[PDB]
Order: sequence, then C-alpha cells, then structure tokens
Amino acid sequence: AEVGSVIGASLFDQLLKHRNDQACEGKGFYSYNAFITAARSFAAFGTTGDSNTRKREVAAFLAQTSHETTGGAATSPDGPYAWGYCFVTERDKSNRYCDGSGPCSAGKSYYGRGPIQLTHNYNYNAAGRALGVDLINNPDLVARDAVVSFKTALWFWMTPQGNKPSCHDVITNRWTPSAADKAANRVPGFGVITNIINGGLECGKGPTPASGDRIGFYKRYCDVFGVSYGPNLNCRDQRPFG
Repeated sequence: AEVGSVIGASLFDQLLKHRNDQACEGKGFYSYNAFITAARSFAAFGTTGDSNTRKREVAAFLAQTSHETTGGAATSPDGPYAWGYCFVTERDKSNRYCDGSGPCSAGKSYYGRGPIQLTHNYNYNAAGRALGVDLINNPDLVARDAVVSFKTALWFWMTPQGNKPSCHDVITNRWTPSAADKAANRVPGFGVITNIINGGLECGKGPTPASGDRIGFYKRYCDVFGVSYGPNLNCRDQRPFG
C-alpha cells in the first residue's frame, strides 16, 4: 500500500546510519519524512509485486543512490556500506553540464545533486517538468528542498528513457529483454540497473570498484530485509546500452 510498510523510520536510520555525520553534507537533509513524502508522488515504488519484491525494490533503490552519494571506504566505521547518503552535491562544481542546445539558465550549474546525483540541463529540464517545479531556473532546489531531492531520484528510478527500461520495471520483473539485450547479457537483475545508471563507465569490461560498491550496498540492504538478491547482480559482462 505505501513504502513505509516496507521500511519504517528506525530501519531507514539503521541502513543510512552515518548520513548525518559531521563529515557528511546533509546535516539532516535526507530525512525519512522527506523520503516517504516524495515516495507518495510515485505510488508504485516499493508497493509493486510480492512482499520481498517490494523489499528488494527499496533495497535496490537505496543501494544505487547510496553509491551515488557514498562517503564510505573500506576502513569506514561499520564498513563502506553504512555510509550511503553522505553527499548532496557533486564534489567537482566546475562543469555546468549544459548541452548548449536545451535551456541553460544564466549563472546556474547542472552538476550532480540529490540521491541519484541528477546531472545535465536536459535531465533537470525533464525532471522538473515531470515534478511541476522549475529546476532549470533553480537547479539548486535539488540540494535544498529534501522532498524535491528525493522526487528527482524517484523520477529517475521510475521513468524509462529510450531503449532503457525504468529501473523500477527491472527490479519488479516487468521488463522483457530484447534479442540484442539478451546477446549483450542484459538480463533482469541489479546488474542491468547499474548498466542503466552508469553502464558507459561501469559495465562490459569486467569488475569495477564502483559497480562492486553498488552490489555491496545492495547485499547489505537485502540482508537486513531478509530477502534474496535475485539473479544477475553484476554488469561485468554486459555490453553498455546502445
């Protein structure tokens, strides 16, 4: 019925144990209330399929976003997979990521913000349009309004793009790979969700530390939820889309 039935406030804080560490950027930003309020705008998220598919979707979403925003390393307290949600903004702020063809508001930058590290004027444009907020003229809203921030990540998670299924359709088992997908080893599982998010840099050339970090988060979260991981966790041998 609602995502909170899968993940309560206590469990949210257990998984994202260190997000409000002094070393982290949020200083409260990524609240459970912002998360569940944002999730209400995407009713199917964490409420689709059986009870373990729902747990699995929340774990997959939180694992991917955790990697995007991780403050974790091998020697971190509680390990690398307890440091999700440490960052709100891209460390490098020198690139505006304007494509020169879509709208690009004077003095604004479209570097990574929020749980999925939303990047590029074209994505701020599309996300804002879907959410009913002007993220082209105020992209910083993604770093300042926590509900908006989680909404951009959920928007990304729930929305297909081109030949890419939505991450949602993958983790809920509603995606049937094409023949070319199958030849590329793009079969349903957490691995193809990594591929969707950053396959150009992370997939098709064997193990990478970044995809390994995504998987580490995911297995930790699944273990807490008491759910199996599902098949096809890695994208080592998946051709990037395209």
